[PDB]
Amino acid sequence: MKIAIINMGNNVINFKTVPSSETIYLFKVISEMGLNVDIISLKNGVYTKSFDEVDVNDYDRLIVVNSSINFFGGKPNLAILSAQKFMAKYKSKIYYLFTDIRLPFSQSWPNVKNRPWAYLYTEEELLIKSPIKVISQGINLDIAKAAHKKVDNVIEFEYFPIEQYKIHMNDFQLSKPTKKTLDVIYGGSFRSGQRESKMVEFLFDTGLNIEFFGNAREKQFKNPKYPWTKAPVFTGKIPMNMVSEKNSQAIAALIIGDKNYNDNFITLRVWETMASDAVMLIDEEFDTKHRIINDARFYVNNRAELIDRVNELKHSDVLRKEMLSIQHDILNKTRAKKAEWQDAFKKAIDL
DNA sequence: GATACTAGATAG
DNA sequence: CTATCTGAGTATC
Ligand SMILES: O=c1ccn([C@@H]2O[C@H](COP(=O)(O)OP(=O)(O)O)[C@@H](O)[C@H]2O)c(=O)[nH]1
Repeated sequence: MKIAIINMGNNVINFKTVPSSETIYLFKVISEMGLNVDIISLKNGVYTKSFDEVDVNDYDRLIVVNSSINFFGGKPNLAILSAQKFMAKYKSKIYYLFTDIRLPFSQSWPNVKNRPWAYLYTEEELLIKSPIKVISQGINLDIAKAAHKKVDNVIEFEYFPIEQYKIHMNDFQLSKPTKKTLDVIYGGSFRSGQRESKMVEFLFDTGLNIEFFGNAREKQFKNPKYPWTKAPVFTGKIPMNMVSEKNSQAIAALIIGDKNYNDNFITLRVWETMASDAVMLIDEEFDTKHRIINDARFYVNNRAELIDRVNELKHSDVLRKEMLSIQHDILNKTRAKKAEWQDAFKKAIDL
């Protein structure tokens, strides 16, 4: 049994980019299950073998981390072109890891064929004919199917909480008490404005000391429907392996999601925040039944409630420490079901 | 004539 | 909002 995992549209090297990081963590967690897996990317490297140096059909299973098909600058995107070229030659079922609602599987040929540099490729090279099974991080398979309505070779849909890989890694450990220099923190990208309303509501004009780290930029928030005057402090992106330690600099860390994530997706930040030294404050809309933690104190309905909850936490170390103890305990209860999670993943990829 | 990383705008 | 069209600014093993 030999498994290959690739990221469909991003180079994989280290933890400097989120797409590369996710691919490496998945490679790592699968390896820790006792499976023989290789990451195939553009070049040979510490964690990867090159697309041009292996035979895709030497693998019994081909796992593909989702990505968009974006030819930046209208120019060829080697990551996506090489990945689909690799996928097109595979003669078995492909397992598409659907971890981001914005990234459903799609064919690149229909996009490439109308490009001026189309002559560089052919339908035979890029058209993926293998059947695809979508492993949805979201429990709602109707949303997953709707996202893939345009493609016809996707024949299977199954839910699996992929993002738990963070807490099941062999070397996982909760964050220790950390010096507090921030009231609230949130790390991520602009996500093409798919979450602008929520970001503005909970992170802007709060009067609190807030930091927004990641690839998001102040200039990106310009939708006239979600006005603001004061912004949080935007800082640069950091390696994914350091996210919980970064979150730990704040009294609290925010949990929000895209509309289609509400009561559907559990995201990496839920675990990264839960494991940090920052109290997890969740947007009520994201988890209306409080399935994450059965304690209303961890939930906020709007900006005013977030402000009040944060001040309560700063005013009472006893309360803050109690809540951290609780979220840490809840996380451990899920970590206790590691074997169950590993087995379910194996079955998801027909093993 | 560097190279790597990262969808935004417009139409229907 | 979904389908379709257009195609660059910032950061650097
Ligand atoms: O500087 C940063 C900011 C974010 N992240 C990662 O990016 C994820 C968030 O991704 P995204 O912006 O797509 O938001 P989501 O939809 O996951 O909430 C976080 O959970 C981290 O794992 C990271 O590695 N570095």
